[PDB]
Amino acid sequence: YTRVVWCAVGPEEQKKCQQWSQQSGQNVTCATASTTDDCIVLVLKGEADALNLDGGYIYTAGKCGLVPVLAENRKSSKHSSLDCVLRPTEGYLAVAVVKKANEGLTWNSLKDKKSCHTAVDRTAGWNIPMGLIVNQTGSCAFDEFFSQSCAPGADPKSRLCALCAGDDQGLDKCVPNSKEKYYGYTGAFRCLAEDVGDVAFVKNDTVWENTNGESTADWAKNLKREDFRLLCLDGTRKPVTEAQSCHLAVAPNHAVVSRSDRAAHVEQVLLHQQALFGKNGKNCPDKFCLFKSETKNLLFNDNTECLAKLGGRPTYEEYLGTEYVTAIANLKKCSLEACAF
Ligand SMILES: *[C@@H]1O[C@H](CO)[C@@H](O[C@@H]2O[C@H](CO)[C@@H](O)[C@H](O)[C@H]2NC(C)=O)[C@H](O)[C@H]1NC(C)=O
Ligand SMILES: *[C@@H]1O[C@H](CO)[C@@H](O[C@@H]2O[C@H](CO)[C@@H](O)[C@H](O)[C@H]2NC(C)=O)[C@H](O)[C@H]1NC(C)=O
Ligand SMILES: *[C@@H]1O[C@H](CO)[C@@H](O[C@@H]2O[C@H](CO)[C@@H](O)[C@H](O)[C@H]2NC(C)=O)[C@H](O)[C@H]1NC(C)=O
Ligand SMILES: Cc1ccc(-c2ncc(Cl)cc2-c2ccc(S(C)(=O)=O)cc2)cn1
Ligand SMILES: [Fe+3]
Ligand SMILES: [Zn+2]
Ligand SMILES: [Zn+2]
Repeated sequence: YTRVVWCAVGPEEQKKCQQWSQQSGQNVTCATASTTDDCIVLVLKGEADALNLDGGYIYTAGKCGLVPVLAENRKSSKHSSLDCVLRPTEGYLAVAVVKKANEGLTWNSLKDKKSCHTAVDRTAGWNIPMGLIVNQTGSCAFDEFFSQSCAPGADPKSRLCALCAGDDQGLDKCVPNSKEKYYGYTGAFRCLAEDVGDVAFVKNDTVWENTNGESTADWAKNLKREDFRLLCLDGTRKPVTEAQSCHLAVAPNHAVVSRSDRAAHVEQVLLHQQALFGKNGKNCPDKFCLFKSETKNLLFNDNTECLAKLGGRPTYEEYLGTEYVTAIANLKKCSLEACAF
């Protein structure tokens, strides 16, 4: 009744969710799916209530009648007086990242290189960079641009999955969930850091969180910020300190979506949940922290300060902005107004 079913994507998000369910006294319970698209389907069927989604997926869900409820809000030097829950969201920077030692690799020489993407249909990892690449080459053959890639969610037999590694045992190669070694912001950046690919399409924060001792994960332990360069659209290379002037776009934050008819109830429960397990929650350090999962970004990104109310009660279109929405529509016509399911 006053109970929310969260939808977890893959085994590890399932495990974190079960802990949260336990700690919440069953105020929250868990449904699990293998993919984000399958979680969207459970929500439409009314078998789950909610999940936190990247902007590219909000666009998928929004066409199907799902609505943004609360957005991820990270720390900011601006609006610093305003409480996190009421502070406007700032958006993240989509960047292209290379090794400094890979000299003379720039935006203009990306053709036939190796690429690392968060997953197909995601903002920084797919929609922004490929949309730019389609526009620039005047071609929809984006599956032919890079020699090899890890792009979780693409056909496991295509070059777009050639670089993906799967799990501990080599199973689940290229699945769009965290069982895939090179899935997500962290996975894509690991793909570049291990020199599997030449370029990673991630966000600004990913580089900072996985370098200079911020991680302690074995692959990231010894990574230094100075060994990385951002690719800018003017053909130039800059230090990772210069992302404000060398990004591909600003992305709308990840947000919680639900069926319109459930939005009010999902909102109320979630606000109470973060009071308990959020950043300064009554139980977070002590019993359970919603926004931690040791660099793995499970259910929520680890850099989330809070979930913020929206303001202007936006539709999914207003939430994403006319900039981003036209970008996705233009790319989607390479792959007609309907829910995909
Ligand atoms: C699970 O949900 C119930 C119902 O919302 C919570 O009980 C409320 O808790 C607040 C403060 O935390 C009390 O002041 C109210 O009297 C309760 N309201 C109702 C409607 O019973 C309960 O706290 C939640 N449990 C957990 C662990 O999250
Ligand atoms: C790129 O991302 C990093 C990491 O999120 C940002 O650096 C953080 O900035 C906040 C202040 O806004 C600091 O309190 C944190 O300590 C910083 N994080 C780390 C780990 O150093 C940085 O601002 C981002 N760059 C831009 C231009 O947005
Ligand atoms: C790729 O090209 C298309 C076509 O120009 C871009 O779509 C235009 O975007 C601008 C700015 O939002 C609008 O003023 C135009 O109305 C759009 N035209 C169309 C056909 O819708 C699209 O934004 C480009 N993709 C990327 C990622 O930059
Ligand atoms: C968080 C958020 C709120 C609103 C919007 C938005 N909704 C509609 C339209 Cl037409 C545009 C935008 C919008 C697009 C880009 C930028 S910027 C300058 O890159 O920060 C700001 C706002 C985009 N993001
Ligand atoms: Fe994203
Ligand atoms: Zn910009
Ligand atoms: Zn409106």
